[PDB]
Amino acid sequence: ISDIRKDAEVRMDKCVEAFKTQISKIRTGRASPSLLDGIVVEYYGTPTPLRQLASVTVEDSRTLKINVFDRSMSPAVEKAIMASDLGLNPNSAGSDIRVPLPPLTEERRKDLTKIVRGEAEQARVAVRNVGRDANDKVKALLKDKEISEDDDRRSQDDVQKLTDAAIKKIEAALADKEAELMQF
Repeated sequence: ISDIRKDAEVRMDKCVEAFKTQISKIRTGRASPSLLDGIVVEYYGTPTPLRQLASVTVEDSRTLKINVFDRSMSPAVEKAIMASDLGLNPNSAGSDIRVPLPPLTEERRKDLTKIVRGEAEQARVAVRNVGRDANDKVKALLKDKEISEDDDRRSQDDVQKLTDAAIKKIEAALADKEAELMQF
């Protein structure tokens, strides 16, 4: 009911956000600083996130810029970026690292579009499964006595709404990602 529903909404939300996070790891044709969010570099023997040693910004619509705090940490940062994508050929001068985004081919756009559409369906299925389990919990209460057949039917509706609402956020994120792929 109340708790169950909220629990379902919070869980569905976690899935929607999980979809957007994995969608941001896909490199497109436009400079997107959020793509290097997962980069990690060994700092004094400790695995450290990129954001803690440098600053990723946009200098061009097709080029990224990574300013490393510790200049000595430049080679490692540039190496950690190359080891994560064979398509990235950066260029450093001092504490800066220029990272141009290679324009996608029509075949790559298609290939990348399929992958995003696949993660979306998986994200959509996760949201339904979250709703399905919330319903199974309510059905259990109805099987007892606490809940009437009216409460249960209402819960199913509310849960159905939560699913459609979350699935909408996934289709919107998907659509946006698709647009970026075909546009550049």
